[PDB]
Amino acid sequence: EHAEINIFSVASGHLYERMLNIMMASVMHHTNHTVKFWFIEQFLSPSFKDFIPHMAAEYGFKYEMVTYKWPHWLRQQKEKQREIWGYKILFLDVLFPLSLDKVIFVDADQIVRTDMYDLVEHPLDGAPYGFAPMCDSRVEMEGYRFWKTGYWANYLKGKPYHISALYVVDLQRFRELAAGDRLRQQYHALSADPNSLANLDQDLPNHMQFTIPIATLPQEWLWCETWCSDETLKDARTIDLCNNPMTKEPKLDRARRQVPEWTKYDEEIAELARRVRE
Ligand SMILES: *[C@@H]1O[C@H](CO)[C@@H](O[C@@H]2O[C@H](CO)[C@@H](O)[C@H](O)[C@H]2NC(C)=O)[C@H](O)[C@H]1NC(C)=O
Ligand SMILES: [Ca+2]
Repeated sequence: EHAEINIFSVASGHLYERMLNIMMASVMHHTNHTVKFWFIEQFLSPSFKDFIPHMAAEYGFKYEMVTYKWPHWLRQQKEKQREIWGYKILFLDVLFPLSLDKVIFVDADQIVRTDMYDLVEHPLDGAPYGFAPMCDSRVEMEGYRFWKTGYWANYLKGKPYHISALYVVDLQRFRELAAGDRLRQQYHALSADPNSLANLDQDLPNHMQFTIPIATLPQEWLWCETWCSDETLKDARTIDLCNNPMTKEPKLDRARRQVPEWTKYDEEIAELARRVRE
């Protein structure tokens, strides 16, 4: 459709819905371009869906709910987490109208600190999608970078192992290449082995990057404390909260501690909620 910036996300649970409102507020506080948010409807709570028109009127954004049913032929995922990961990567060509030329996935737990139109304008050199690589800058976490040894090191041949927390999809090129049909057919064949695609949303594009190119985004597009150094935080365009296998610190504790403006957005959205309620 007509918005300059089009973002979709997936959220399941009260905690992720609370963070999704914060992510949306952070996008609008950093851009003057028109924005439309797209929601994978079936995982959201009724209260979240009822509150979105109030967020839209307060922050000045458009929105649309997409309800796409998992195709009968396509191998299902019994685990809700894996089903949600399937919705991130398997249906990019069918979730959005043919008129939409580009969409960006932003994780529900992200904090945006840049004008997202800079990602819309980032050149992809013919790639149907662009992902940031996993950071190598936090050196003390090298033992946990599973992609630097074993299966992935041999498979990648020096190519980056990309994180799936943020990605830009040129829907025109994605369509042109039949990337959706190709990703669903590879997923269907690979998923017959239950050990394959452990990190479904991330492993599938990384696996297919020799035939479905990935434009490797600048590292500054995605900063996560687990893999990225403190020194590179000042250059981060977006901040992602991702699992830390070494510390196992809780999600809300990480959010409040890392990002000074997280509490500001959280309190601002709670103030908007009290204003609408009364
Ligand atoms: C959105 O538009 C406003 C208003 O034009 C911009 O405000 C300017 O902000 C800079 C600092 O960032 C100030 O030095 C200017 O004096 C402001 N101008 C006015 C007229 O208020 C704002 O920067 C814009 N934001 C984005 C992300 O484009
Ligand atoms: Ca995340």
